[PDB]
Amino acid sequence: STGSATTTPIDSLDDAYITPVQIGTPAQTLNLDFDTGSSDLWVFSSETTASEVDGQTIYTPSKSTTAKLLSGATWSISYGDGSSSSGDVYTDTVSVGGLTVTGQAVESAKKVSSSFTEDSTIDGLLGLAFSTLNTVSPTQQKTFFDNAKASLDSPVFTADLGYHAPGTYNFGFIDTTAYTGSITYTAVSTKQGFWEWTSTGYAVGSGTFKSTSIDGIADTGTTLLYLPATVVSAYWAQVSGAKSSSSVGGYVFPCSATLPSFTFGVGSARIVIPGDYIDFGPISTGSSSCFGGIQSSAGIGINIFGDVALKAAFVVFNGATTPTLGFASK
Repeated sequence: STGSATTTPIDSLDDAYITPVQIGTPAQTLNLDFDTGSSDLWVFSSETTASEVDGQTIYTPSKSTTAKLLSGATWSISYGDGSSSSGDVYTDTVSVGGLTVTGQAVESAKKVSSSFTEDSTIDGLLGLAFSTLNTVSPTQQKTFFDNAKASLDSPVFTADLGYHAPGTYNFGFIDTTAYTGSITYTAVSTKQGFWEWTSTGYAVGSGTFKSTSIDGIADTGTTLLYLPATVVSAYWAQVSGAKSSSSVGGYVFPCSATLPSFTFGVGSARIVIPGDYIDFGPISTGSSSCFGGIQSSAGIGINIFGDVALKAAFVVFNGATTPTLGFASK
C-alpha cells in the first residue's frame, strides 16, 4: 500500500503545516500537524473543555461506528515550546491520503494549553517520531507510521514541505520526480526516540564550508532551525544590524535586509536554505524589526532541523530495521 496527502502552511510565514486526516466511520476529516518530533496522534474532540476550543474541528467518537474506548488509557504531553495537552484514548480507523490503518490509537484531548486553543487552524497532531516516545499509559501505543509500516510497499515516508506553498507527505514510496540529483542517506540514532542524525557542517552565504559535526533532529513539528550558538552567531554576523534580543527571545534583524543563504552538510552533499526562508517577518505588527529563522539551541539541549531547514529539501524518513534519513535538493 501507499498514501499521498498534500500539506499546507497554516499562515503566510509557514509557521506550521496541516494535512487532512480521515478518522472514524463515517470519516471525520481533521487537519493535523504532522510532527516527526513527537509520537502521539491527538485531536481536539467532543471531550475537550469547551472554553479551550475556539474554531477547531473536533472528533466526536460517539458518531463513529468503529470507535472503541481504550479502557483505562490516558495520555499527557508537553512540547519543547511549553505547550501541552492531555486526555483519554480511543482506537479507530485512520486514513492519510488513501492509506488506512485500523485500530489506530486516537488520543482525545480533554485539556489543551492556550497556544493550541489560540490556533484555530490546527485540529491536533500526528506524531511520526519513534513509538518509544508515545505518552499513552499504562499501555504505550504505536504511531500511524509504525502501524502502517508492514503494509507499505517500502517502509518509508517522505516530507516535501513547501516555501509559502503546499507540499506533500508520501507513505510507502519515494517519488523520484519530486527532487533533483540524488538522495544522500545518513545514519540515525533512535536512542532518544527522535530522527537524530549528524550534519557534516555548514556555510553562510557564499562563504567557505566549515566541516564540523552537528548532532540534531529532523523535526517537521518545529518551525525554525535551532543550532549551536557559535554557528548562529556566524550566520547573523553577516547581516548588518542583526542582534540577539533577550526581550524578544532570539535574533532579530532589520526588515530592510537581504538575508544570506545557509548551507548544511549531509555527508558529502549540501542543502542550501535560501535567505528568504530565514525571514519570519515583523516581531509585532508594523515593526521594522524582523524575527530570524535560525536561532540558538543553547537553551534547548538539542539541535533542531525544523521546517526552515527541511523545506529546502526532499526528506526520506527510512523506517527499515536500521532507520536512516535521506536528503535531496529539489
